[PDB]
Amino acid sequence: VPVYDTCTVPGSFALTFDDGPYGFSTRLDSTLNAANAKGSFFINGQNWGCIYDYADVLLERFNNGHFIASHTWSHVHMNQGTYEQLSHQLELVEQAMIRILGVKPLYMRPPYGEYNDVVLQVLRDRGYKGLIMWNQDSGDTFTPTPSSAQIIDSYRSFPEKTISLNHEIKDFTVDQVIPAVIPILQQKGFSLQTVPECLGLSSDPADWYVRVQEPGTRDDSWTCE
Ligand SMILES: [Zn+2]
Repeated sequence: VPVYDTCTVPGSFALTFDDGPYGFSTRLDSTLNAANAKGSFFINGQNWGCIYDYADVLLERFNNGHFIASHTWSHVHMNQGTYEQLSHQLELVEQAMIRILGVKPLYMRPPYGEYNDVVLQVLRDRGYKGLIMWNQDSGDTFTPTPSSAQIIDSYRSFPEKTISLNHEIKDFTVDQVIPAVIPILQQKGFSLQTVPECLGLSSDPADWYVRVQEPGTRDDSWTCE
């Protein structure tokens, strides 16, 4: 399983978001969609909300050509887990995407950027095609936290082919940073692409997932409890 941290397509730029969806996601996606920009989303199952409660956002996101990938179920320190626990951690997210969207993800990003040989082996055994890291950090979860103005200014110097880490769970990222930096990056000639496209893999969204079955309808199984 390859590890990726930088784009390869010239002029490309990957805005990525961890820990979502969240109560600001419809706003974020509206902002991206209005600019024809595509985001990359590494979602949790049960961390800042139960993924099943975000089904409507996930569906809009999925059908609008944004990249959705796994961030584990419980946002675990993956280096402290056994093969079996990590497989369960991935499986539970797969199951939620199968029920809501009809598909399994083919990519993932480890929480805290922590991974080891056992993680890569589980990814390989479970059919994943890549582990996606990053090469620039917005800082939006640093503590103390940079101001929006400071984060926006850092984005003015991120070079082409950046894979940028952001977090959907920070209100100022959705409401201040991303509305300001989309024009900065697009106006200077960068193409705001998903991670798979920016890596020269496919730009067709269907290639980022495994079709499993038709999406389900909400029933009593759509729960993190
Ligand atoms: Zn995270």
